Amino acid sequence: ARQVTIIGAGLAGTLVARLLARNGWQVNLFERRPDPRIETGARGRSINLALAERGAHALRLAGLEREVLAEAVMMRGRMVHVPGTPPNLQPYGRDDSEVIWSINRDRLNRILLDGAEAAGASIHFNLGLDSVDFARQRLTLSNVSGERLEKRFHLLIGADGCNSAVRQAMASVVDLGEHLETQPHGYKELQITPEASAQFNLEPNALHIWPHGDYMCIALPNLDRSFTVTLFLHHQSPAAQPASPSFAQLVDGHAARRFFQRQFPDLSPMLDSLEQDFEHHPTGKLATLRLTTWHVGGQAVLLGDAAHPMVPFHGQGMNCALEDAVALAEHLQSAADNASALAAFTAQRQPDALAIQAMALENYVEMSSSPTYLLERELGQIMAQRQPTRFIPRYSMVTFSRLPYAQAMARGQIQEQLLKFAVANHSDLTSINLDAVEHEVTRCLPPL
Ligand SMILES: Cc1cc2nc3c(=O)[nH]c(=O)nc-3n(C[C@H](O)[C@H](O)[C@H](O)COP(=O)(O)OP(=O)(O)OC[C@H]3O[C@@H](n4cnc5c(N)ncnc54)[C@H](O)[C@@H]3O)c2cc1C
Ligand SMILES: [Cl-]
Repeated sequence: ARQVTIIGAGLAGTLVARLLARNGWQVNLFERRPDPRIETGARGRSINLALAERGAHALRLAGLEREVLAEAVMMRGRMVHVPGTPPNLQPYGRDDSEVIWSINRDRLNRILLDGAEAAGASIHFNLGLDSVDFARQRLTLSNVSGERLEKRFHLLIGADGCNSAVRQAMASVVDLGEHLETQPHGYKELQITPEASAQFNLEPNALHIWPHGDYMCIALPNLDRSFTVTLFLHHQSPAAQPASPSFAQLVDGHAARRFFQRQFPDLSPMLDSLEQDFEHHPTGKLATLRLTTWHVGGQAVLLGDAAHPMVPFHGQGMNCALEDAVALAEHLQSAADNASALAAFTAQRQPDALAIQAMALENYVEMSSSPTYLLERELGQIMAQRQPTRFIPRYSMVTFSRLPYAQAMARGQIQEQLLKFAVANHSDLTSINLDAVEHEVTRCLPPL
């Protein structure tokens, strides 16, 4: 039986552990944090995420989709809150087949942990990877106190998140060709109680957005009708605009309250613990990191956030990591040797990871901030009705299909240019020749 060591019992790490163990691999998984299934007196984490077709299909192959969706809230559409006008639901698709699921992160992690152990994997908690000696095939782990433990390894999988210790150890034996692009936005997690959401009639089966240009708020529902709110705001005010809002200008919780009362007046009354949450929850950091190399021969490989950190403006990070886990287990199972598998996995997944990283950065302007946009959207809806197998909106290709990310991006660019050109010198749809646009659709877009 083939042997494998995995670092990180997160979302990608636990899924890949189950897929390999059920195929007869001898699997050992190491996690820095304690086992979350061991109940303590401490408060549970209220963090949630948007699960789409890519992530759901990966769970379906693993035999875990039913268990996960049993505790997921259906999001049928987007609820945009702009002051003055009441919110109106913008449905994602034709029916409840085209939806996104809101799931508690800790609940998903516990289901995955149970799944990896049921398949035969051994999980070791309270052990963080410190360093790797590739030539001697040994690694060093330690608990929070710093007490060290050495282990021999054969194949190493880096599923240890955006600040990966496996990636740091690899950078010493190979040039990874790393390119980091910092993000000016920070984030803060806040809460809406079940009592407050019900009092203010906040729709439970939708994803909520409070757009405000350079900054914004999003809210995802929980099973108990509570909501997890995320504020996206610049860490620092720029030199060009010194008076602009930023985290630096929000010295305490009282400062945060006055800011919300002024910029988000319909959201502020729903945030009862705004002051406490602002001061106790730390500000998170965002970035895009691109690597030319994801592996070291047949010895080590990276996947998920360890391989491709991305901005969270498309809700596809977890979805991508689960898709990576399926591809890695498939390559390792059927290759001539581990070196061949790691090279082929890297070649297949790298162009897709670059495509989703670029699409996530582009999606920020869509969520946070036109007469020309509405005409393009109207013509795009008609083209999708005439040719539903050729004209599929980019958001729909990413979120509701398994088309490779690079293909979704390429087809999306063809459609965006087709719509832009068609409306360019026209006041309204009555002056636009619909059959001529349809001809461009059939000429430039093959059926799927
Ligand atoms: C604000 C925000 C919102 C998001 N919303 C969404 C969303 O709606 N939909 C979506 O698809 N994605 C979303 N994402 C992205 C998503 O959270 C991540 O992409 C995903 O968790 C990555 O999975 P992973 O397994 O690669 O890493 P992780 O889930 O981060 O797991 C890494 C694991 O490794 C462990 N670890 C770290 N270092 C070590 C070490 N040295 N030794 C041992 N163990 C270690 C960690 O404790 C952790 O358990 C969001 C991200 C952010 C920041
Ligand atoms: Cl994301």
